[PDB]
Amino acid sequence: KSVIRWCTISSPEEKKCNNLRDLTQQERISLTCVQKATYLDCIKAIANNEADAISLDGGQAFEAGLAPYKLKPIAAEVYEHTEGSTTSYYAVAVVKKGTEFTVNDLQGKTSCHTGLGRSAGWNIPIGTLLHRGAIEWEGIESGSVEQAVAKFFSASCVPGATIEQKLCRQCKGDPKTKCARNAPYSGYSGAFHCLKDGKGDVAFVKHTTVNENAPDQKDEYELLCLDGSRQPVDNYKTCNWARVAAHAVVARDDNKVEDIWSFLSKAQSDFGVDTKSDFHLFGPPGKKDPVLKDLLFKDSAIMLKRVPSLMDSQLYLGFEYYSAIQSMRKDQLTPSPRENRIQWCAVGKDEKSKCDRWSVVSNGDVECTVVDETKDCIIKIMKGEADAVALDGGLVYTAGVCGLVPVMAERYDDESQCSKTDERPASYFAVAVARKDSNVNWNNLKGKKSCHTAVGRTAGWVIPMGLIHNRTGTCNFDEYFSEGCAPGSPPNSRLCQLCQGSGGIPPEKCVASSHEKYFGYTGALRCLVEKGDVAFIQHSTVEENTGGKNKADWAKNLQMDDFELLCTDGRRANVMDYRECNLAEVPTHAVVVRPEKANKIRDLLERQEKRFGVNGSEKSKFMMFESQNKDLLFKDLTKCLFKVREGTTYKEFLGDKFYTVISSLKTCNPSDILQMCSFLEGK
Ligand SMILES: C[C@@H]1O[C@H](O)[C@@H](O)[C@H](O)[C@@H]1O
Ligand SMILES: [Fe+3]
Ligand SMILES: [Fe+3]
Repeated sequence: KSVIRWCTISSPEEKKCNNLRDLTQQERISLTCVQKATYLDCIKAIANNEADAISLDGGQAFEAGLAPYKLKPIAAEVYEHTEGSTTSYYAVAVVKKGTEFTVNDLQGKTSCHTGLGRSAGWNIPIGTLLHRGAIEWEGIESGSVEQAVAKFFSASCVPGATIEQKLCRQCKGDPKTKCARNAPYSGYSGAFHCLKDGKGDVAFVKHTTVNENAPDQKDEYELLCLDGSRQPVDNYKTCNWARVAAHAVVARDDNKVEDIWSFLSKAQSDFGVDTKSDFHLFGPPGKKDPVLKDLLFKDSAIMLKRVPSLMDSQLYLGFEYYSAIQSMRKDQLTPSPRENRIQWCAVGKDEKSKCDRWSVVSNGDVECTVVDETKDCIIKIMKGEADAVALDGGLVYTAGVCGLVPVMAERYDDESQCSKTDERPASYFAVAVARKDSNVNWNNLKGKKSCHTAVGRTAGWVIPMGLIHNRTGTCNFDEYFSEGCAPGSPPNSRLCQLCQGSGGIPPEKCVASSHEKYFGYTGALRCLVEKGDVAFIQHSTVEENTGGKNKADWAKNLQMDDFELLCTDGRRANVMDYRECNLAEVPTHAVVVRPEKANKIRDLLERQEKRFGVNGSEKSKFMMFESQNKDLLFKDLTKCLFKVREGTTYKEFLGDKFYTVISSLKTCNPSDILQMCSFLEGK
């Protein structure tokens, strides 16, 4: 058959691996073992098609993902928690009950660490100490990070250290191997016993370490909280140094992946936590020889959660931790450039081009990053490779789930209403549009041809299809009109039928970008005009494409009488009486960013609109809210942009009535990105 090759890192862990192997043979997918010297050798193997997997610490998933390895975290350990047990843990500083020093007197003491470059055992502590000024270190140019740590503590045990002598002084073992990544005083448990045997005044481990090593003697220990205090070991929640991503199984980004999951999945039930076999995949935990704890998988794991395919290590660790690990590899001083020009995310050719113009006009204050899929933006902002993008009400939801917050929102009422008080509401209306001679009524759509802006957007889909999903109570939307068009929709479906494409080289029909013709508010309007019976859209869409407000081969001659609105139920009405005949009133499009960037781009974007707003300084050179009826970067309807009060969550912005429609609706068939974020934002 096909045997998944698992890499190991110690004789003990090797035995472990094989024992499982024997038992995992008659399985569809089988297992095999490959011992190596260090976790780093195992990474190279897998990368060089010599191995197939291995579970790493967060600090090491970060390396596995770096080039030329670029491994992918396919599965994540799960831990016992009260909130709900997910894929994360806590870093604590454990000391002896009775000693008196506070985290503030750590200087001069001795310490015990799990392994160099590990999360709880070194990254959180050292970085936190470098952060607090306790340890002096400006960058790799002020000296090695070890040299500093060794000048802080008197002696320590850092399994993995090779530069500083003192960092191996407190280690127990053979003079030649007492400072290894598998040495006795290594890992969470080793680091604990190191502290136990007086070799250290502190141990940097995870919230469970003291429990899986000396349960009945917990009262003889305390935690060293950040605020200067000491607290009982069971108070890790109100006294830890951080929360990190659980260890993960990393592998090559290829067809195998899927299969391995099969091995680890079958491997779970048969040898899981509730297992009966004399064999355990996870621990079990508790007192025991440190040399036998955390083999292949930490004894504290209780499951393995499959990781959404869109996930890459950098996404996995989170922007803060990932930047921390960076901090200690590169010098600082430098930076400055970058952090003072918004990196706007453009989607499609038409947008980059408009953005390009904005980049030069802003003389540098704005640089652009083109992507093809509007969701690509979100992921680029999460990683920090991008700072901001204005999303439609429906996508703001996903951006929110992904951790991005709405900081600025467009207003459509009056270019002079973004600095309001009582006049607080900012919104627009969704409407169903049809022809004059047309014999289509909202209750005839049982088989008419329809036009949608893009799948997932407020007016062209969420709201419309929402009214169906709420009615029918069904999730299948493709089979409700004989045919229509809604970008981003199933290339081979009734709904892409009416769609026209790009027009040239590589098709591009039904794509969710300006590239596809019927894409967007006016695109749909077109489709109605030349191909369908109904168009779902904004309340001002009709007026924008009529009245010489557009000179496209079609709209060139359009009047807003050759169109009528479809009133929720019953009749039709003048395209002007939308406040009385609309599908719904919705949340205005918004600029979204990382919570920590809110201060900057909300300020730099104010300086910009000032220069290129509806009535701005240099509107002559460039205007942020104009696009040839194609709503590029911002919706043409935008009169100005208003600041969303600091601390506003996406849910509070989208409004409840609306928020409720996307949540459930989005449950019908979640997008790739939405599974990957939900995985991050806890479960
Ligand atoms: C052991 C190595 O495994 C790889 O996956 C295979 O493609 C090669 O045969 C090679 O021998
Ligand atoms: Fe760890
Ligand atoms: Fe919209």
